[PDB]
Amino acid sequence: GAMGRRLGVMGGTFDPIHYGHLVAASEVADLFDLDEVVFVPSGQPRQVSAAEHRYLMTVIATASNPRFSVSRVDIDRGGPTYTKDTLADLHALHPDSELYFTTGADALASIMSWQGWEELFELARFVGVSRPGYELRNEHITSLLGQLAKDALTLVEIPALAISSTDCRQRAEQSRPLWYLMPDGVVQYVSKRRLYT
Amino acid sequence: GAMGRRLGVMGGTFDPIHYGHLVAASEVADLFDLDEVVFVPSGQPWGRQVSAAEHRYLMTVIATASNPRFSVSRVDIDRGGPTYTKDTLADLHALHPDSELYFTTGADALASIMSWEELFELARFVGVSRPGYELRNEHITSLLGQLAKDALTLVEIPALAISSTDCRQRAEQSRPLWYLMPDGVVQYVSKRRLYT
Ligand SMILES: NC(=O)c1ccc[n+]([C@@H]2O[C@H](COP(=O)([O-])OP(=O)(O)OC[C@H]3O[C@@H](n4cnc5c(N)ncnc54)[C@H](OP(=O)(O)O)[C@@H]3O)[C@@H](O)[C@H]2O)c1
Ligand SMILES: NC(=O)c1ccc[n+]([C@@H]2O[C@H](COP(=O)([O-])OP(=O)(O)OC[C@H]3O[C@@H](n4cnc5c(N)ncnc54)[C@H](OP(=O)(O)O)[C@@H]3O)[C@@H](O)[C@H]2O)c1
Ligand SMILES: [Cl-]
Ligand SMILES: [Cl-]
Repeated sequence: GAMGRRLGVMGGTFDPIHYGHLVAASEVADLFDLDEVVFVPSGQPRQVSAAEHRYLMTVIATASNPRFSVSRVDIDRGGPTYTKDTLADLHALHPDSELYFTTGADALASIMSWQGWEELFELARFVGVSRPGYELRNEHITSLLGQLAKDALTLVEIPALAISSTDCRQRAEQSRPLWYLMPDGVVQYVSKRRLYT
Repeated sequence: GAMGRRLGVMGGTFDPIHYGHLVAASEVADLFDLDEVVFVPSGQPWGRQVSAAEHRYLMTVIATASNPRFSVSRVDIDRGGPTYTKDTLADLHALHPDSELYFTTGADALASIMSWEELFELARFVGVSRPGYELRNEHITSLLGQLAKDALTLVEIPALAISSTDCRQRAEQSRPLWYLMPDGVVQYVSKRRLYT
């Protein structure tokens, strides 16, 4: 892009993926002049749907966008997902790109608290996304994340993240419509495979 | 439908239409077992600046085309003059004489319309709101009064966090509209340079 080779890495369980995630990816790509956003469904952790389901929904959701792709690195590694391993794996595939690891602000707080912050900032820049008013509801998480990272971490508020996977699962459970919360292909996957019933 | 012959009427300016509106229509259709939802772009408002009616019509046609349960009506944009919901309802009642009409719009707008006794004989009213929406006091008391009497329904729609105002701002700021609305609407806004 305008600032050199840059790759977004959208880490999440994606159970299910929804337009909130897709809007967040689009926003972060625009904000940081990213060339591509790679969606990386996380390993098995509630019990999340089987990995292949979450992979396929993400493939279906992102297929039409030339600037989105999906990586199996976390689901195929085996065992729990450590963001250091995700980033190590993607650096090896894209050694000439700066990595921008993107996930929910709550998850970013967990990653940074025990994963090994200093080694993480060697591998990537970090982007935490949330619904608006995150800083107001989480004063101290926000300021602590800011102190640790400085220029390497950025928090971004996305109105469309009012759409949550938790709400989508409940809608599916209750047979309420998922139309226009996610692509029809994902609505149908959820329906066809009976995911949250 | 299961609760009777029922038609949703989604009233709004739709400048632009976005997934929040489509989600809201889908939700209200489910809650009330509506057979179909008719989107009715409003007439030009009577210093508020709103895209030409044909643009708002075409965007709403593009956005709803693929859904068999959605359609778009020109009654308000073709009537001439300012839009009075009583006229919208008279026109639609004439076109769909056996349907009970469920007029659905933003909670703010539903409160504005109620400055109503004869309107409530013509349709059932549904206000849709985004989480955390802050109403002016005059609208709060209006809505409280009718809720107190079970005379209308309010429904929270998380996807209404997506707003037409924020869409126009994104377009003005050259920020992406992808996944906030269908691609055909993103492209319409772009091709016609709507919010420059
Ligand atoms: N020690 C570690 O390194 C460690 C620990 C925990 C998590 N993680 C990583 O952090 C990422 C997030 O995990 P998770 O989804 O399981 O967290 P989570 O606890 O299910 O999500 C926390 C919040 O973040 C949102 N969210 C998650 N991923 C998102 C994304 N990419 N874009 C926007 N919003 C997102 C969630 O909304 P939705 O439910 O709507 O998605 C929720 O509001 C994954 O890559 C995971 O591997 C790493
Ligand atoms: N005297 C009257 O009879 C009278 C007076 C005023 C309004 N109205 C009618 O009220 C309706 C709304 O008018 P307007 O669009 O000009 O109001 P508005 O002031 O542009 O909308 C107020 C709020 O309602 C939301 N909204 C509007 N229509 C919506 C819909 N169908 N579904 C979900 N959210 C919706 C808007 O969000 P977005 O910006 O994201 O859409 C906004 O947050 C129209 O049918 C209009 O004809 C009638
Ligand atoms: Cl006119
Ligand atoms: Cl009829």
